Amino acid sequence: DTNIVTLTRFVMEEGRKARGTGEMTQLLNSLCTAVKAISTAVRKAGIAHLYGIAGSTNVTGDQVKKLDVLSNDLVINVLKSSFATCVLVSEEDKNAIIVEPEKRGKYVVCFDPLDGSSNIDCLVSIGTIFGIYRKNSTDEPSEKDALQPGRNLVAAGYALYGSATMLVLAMVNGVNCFMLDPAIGEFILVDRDVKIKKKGSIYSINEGYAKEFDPAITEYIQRKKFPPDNSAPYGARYVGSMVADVHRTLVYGGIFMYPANKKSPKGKLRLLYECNPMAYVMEKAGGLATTGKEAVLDIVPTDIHQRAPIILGSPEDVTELLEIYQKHA
Ligand SMILES: O=P(O)(O)OC[C@H]1O[C@](O)(CO)[C@@H](O)[C@@H]1O
Ligand SMILES: [Mg+2]
Ligand SMILES: [Tl+]
Ligand SMILES: [Tl+]
Ligand SMILES: [Tl+]
Ligand SMILES: [Tl+]
Repeated sequence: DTNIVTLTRFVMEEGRKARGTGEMTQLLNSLCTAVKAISTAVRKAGIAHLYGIAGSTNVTGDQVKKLDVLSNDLVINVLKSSFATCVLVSEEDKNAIIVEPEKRGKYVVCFDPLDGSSNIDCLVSIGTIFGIYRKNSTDEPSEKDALQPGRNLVAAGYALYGSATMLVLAMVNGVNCFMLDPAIGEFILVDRDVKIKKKGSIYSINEGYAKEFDPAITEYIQRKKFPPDNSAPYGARYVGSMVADVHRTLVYGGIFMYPANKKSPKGKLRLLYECNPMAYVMEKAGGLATTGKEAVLDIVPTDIHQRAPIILGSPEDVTELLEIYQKHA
């Protein structure tokens, strides 16, 4: 009751040995504030008339929902005022943001201020996704600072605005979940050092693209429905919000897929602020994340809005699909 283990404390205590400036704690503290404000807005969006659109095609293309504008604004201002960042990349901005000299810190943050657009109006779970890099150049901060492989990630995670609000945070030693206590406006640790199961029993994909699927994906789904060894067929789940589907994959095991298809060679999801953060999380929890041909975290991007196919979850499920891709190649 009286010794509340918050995100702040846990992080602080974490690297109490790896000393450091602590701008990471400032950074994460800042992010938490934006997440709380988004959570509150989302929980009353129909009352606050925050459903519907802002109107406009996003980066490569996307409608802008009002909550999208709001959430983007919040995350950018808090990151800026944290004094811990120098370059910001957001799904909503064509170019990377360069923070003014007086507020610069050493971290680069890629984020999705609000992911799961198609699910906003029907009240399904939506979320916020982020990845944080240390700046490694020495020259003036620039968009190039964001074009790093996910492998260089120092911290990544997401806020899930589901039946409860959860902040899932991955760093070099592992994954931990923090749940928002709406009463005191704190993120409290509820799951420590989370590890994904080796094999799950759920598969998650939009089968409405069956006509555009590659034969590897096709064969894999067929094997989930009609197991060659007479084992029970997998259950299917597709919430439609990547944060919800991936979070369930994390805690129940199984696999999540947004693969390349006949119309999308690089898939749909964005590498920098959608695929890489989730890959990292998944990798720190003992899972895998591939395009079907290579590790997502090993891709060196050339576009901050670059797309990538992604398959992730329990290692033995992901490895089974990879085997099918390797067979078809
Ligand atoms: O409607 P589709 O093509 O299945 O897209 C769903 C995906 O799109 C997203 O909203 C991101 O654009 C993800 O949250 C979700 O995984
Ligand atoms: Mg978005
Ligand atoms: Tl968007
Ligand atoms: Tl959105
Ligand atoms: Tl996307
Ligand atoms: Tl997007």
